[PDB]
Amino acid sequence: GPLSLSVDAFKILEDPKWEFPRKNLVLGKTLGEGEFGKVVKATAFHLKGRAGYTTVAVKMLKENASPSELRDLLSEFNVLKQVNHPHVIKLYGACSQDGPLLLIVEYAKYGSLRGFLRESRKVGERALTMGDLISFAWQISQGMQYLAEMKLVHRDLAARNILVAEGRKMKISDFGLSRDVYSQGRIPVKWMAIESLFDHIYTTQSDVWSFGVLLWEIVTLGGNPYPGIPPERLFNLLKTGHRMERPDNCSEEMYRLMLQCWKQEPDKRPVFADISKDLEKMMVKRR
Amino acid sequence: KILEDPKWEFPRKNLVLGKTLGEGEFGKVVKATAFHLKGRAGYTTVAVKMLKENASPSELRDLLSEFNVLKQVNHPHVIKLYGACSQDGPLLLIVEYAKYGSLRGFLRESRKVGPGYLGDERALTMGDLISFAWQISQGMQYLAEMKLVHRDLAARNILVAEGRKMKISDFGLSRDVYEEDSYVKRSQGRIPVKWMAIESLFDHIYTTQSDVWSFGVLLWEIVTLGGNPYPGIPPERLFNLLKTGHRMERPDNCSEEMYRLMLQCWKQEPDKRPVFADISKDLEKMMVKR
Ligand SMILES: CO[C@]1(C(=O)N[C@@H](C)c2ccc(-n3cc(F)cn3)nc2)CC[C@@H](c2nc(C)cc(Nc3cc(C)[nH]n3)n2)CC1
Ligand SMILES: CO[C@]1(C(=O)N[C@@H](C)c2ccc(-n3cc(F)cn3)nc2)CC[C@@H](c2nc(C)cc(Nc3cc(C)[nH]n3)n2)CC1
Repeated sequence: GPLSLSVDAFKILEDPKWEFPRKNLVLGKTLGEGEFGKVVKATAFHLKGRAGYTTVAVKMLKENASPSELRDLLSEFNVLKQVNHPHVIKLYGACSQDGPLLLIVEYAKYGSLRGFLRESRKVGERALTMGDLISFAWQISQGMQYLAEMKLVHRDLAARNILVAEGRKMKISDFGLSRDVYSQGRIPVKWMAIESLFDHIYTTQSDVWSFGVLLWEIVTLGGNPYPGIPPERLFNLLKTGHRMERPDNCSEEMYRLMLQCWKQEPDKRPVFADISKDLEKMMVKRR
Repeated sequence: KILEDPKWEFPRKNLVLGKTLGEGEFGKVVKATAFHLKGRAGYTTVAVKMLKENASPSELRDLLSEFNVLKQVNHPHVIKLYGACSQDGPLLLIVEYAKYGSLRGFLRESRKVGPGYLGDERALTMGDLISFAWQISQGMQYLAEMKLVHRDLAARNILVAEGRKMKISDFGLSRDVYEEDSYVKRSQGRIPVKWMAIESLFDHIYTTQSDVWSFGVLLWEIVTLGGNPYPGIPPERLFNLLKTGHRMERPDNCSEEMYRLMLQCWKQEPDKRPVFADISKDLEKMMVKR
């Protein structure tokens, strides 16, 4: 079937460009674990023609992995080969010839955005300003603009899936559900667009909805979307035009931007260029 | 939406939630108590399955589907549904409480907690292990008769109730097969590779005979007292390993007869595997001959 064909392809040593010798990777501490995989910090010797050791993150599966988890890992690898942008997590390669499948990616020293924010606190505890957050959103929007031009739909945009690198640079991560636009879903209900929920449709404009949820997570420094509303009742609330209210410590201009990402009609949402543009304008205008 | 079935709906105010017995990424099982449950006077200890805030539509759909399936099935070795609260908030599924937890959990504890395995409800012999497998085969026999495929048979998905009685659980992945005697779907499954029959892995086909393969894995689990299948082999290696005809070795605690039954469960051709009624008979014969 499709997976056996991808696994067999992958285990062929064909593209030397993305195949990294296992003996030059030294796995370090576990950065984090799910039910079916984990991320581990590592060092890689002579990665991509670089001197000495480069610190990397390594994604791998656990023993109880399903075909679904193996397909998402292989899918992520196949997608990140074609992308390069400063605010998208970089792929360095994979180990496909000795032991388990390992994906080698860019290390971002600070972890997930959601974590980084929940550690934080706002100011006019780690201290962040409105200019900081707007910077964050803008970085993500630039990365999303780039993806949308390559006609990639990310599907899983959320603060849990953005990483924070040195210099507080944002890296969009977790491409295992992405699809090249050019069945029941596995994206959490509370980040999905109404047409995704009712019609199982994903487009860049459903990424723009998810972006509005992610915007809300930023300004609330890691809040949980629609608190006290169970995922199962959200279908109905949204269909009748309820949305999250304007949060505390959030401007009228930011909130408007949010609400527009959540228009029922995908055509009436902004595109990522407009979202970037709004953010560029807010920042010059706050100096 | 979800259509209230009064036969099953339970008053939210009569349910009290306690500790988390365990959790995954998207959901939880919690220990609970239910007042005036299905006629019983007073409180009854039960277990409740529920979603977390990050739930996906697939996870909702699976919880609903476990609810659906459980309404139709009734057997001594299938976990009993009591009801659901599906109206004034989160969907809660109310099921029988099995006090020893999962089978894999229970067996792994008997490695270290005396009197342990011997050849108390904690003293275990090969005869007890044969019986646990037989109870499960009977429950699977009944499910196959009801035209279901479980798909996710594993020691982690069996519960151990008072009297060490086996209860098949975790019906979120089970599917009806009345037309065709198979369930197929185009996308990739969410059952762990190491329990999947070969034709499920390669061809996406699930039948009672792929549940037989998974039962075979479960037998190896049971005889290893909760061992991990294909120890140290990466999951993606199973495609090649299985198609080149390799199978797990006979574990040290296992009779020739028992291992023969396992290997029969893992025949490449699904028609060459025994059916659940044959498996139950094989296990009966083993039990009585000692
Ligand atoms: C959200 O990411 C984390 C997490 O716990 N994820 C869990 C839930 C998770 C689920 C599934 C799988 N899978 C891995 C597979 F191959 C398949 N699934 N791995 C991990 C893991 C890593 C993360 C992290 N922390 C720090 C301090 C640094 C850091 N740097 C990174 C991480 C990366 C990729 N680059 N740089 N990452 C912290 C949380
Ligand atoms: C295999 O089940 C356990 C487990 O950790 N399950 C995890 C992995 C898990 C994953 C997904 C979700 N989801 C729940 C959803 F709604 C959807 N997913 N919940 C839990 C949770 C229950 C279990 C347990 N321990 C003891 C001592 C008793 C006990 N008794 C029970 C349990 C029941 C149902 N009846 N009686 N159960 C321990 C292991």
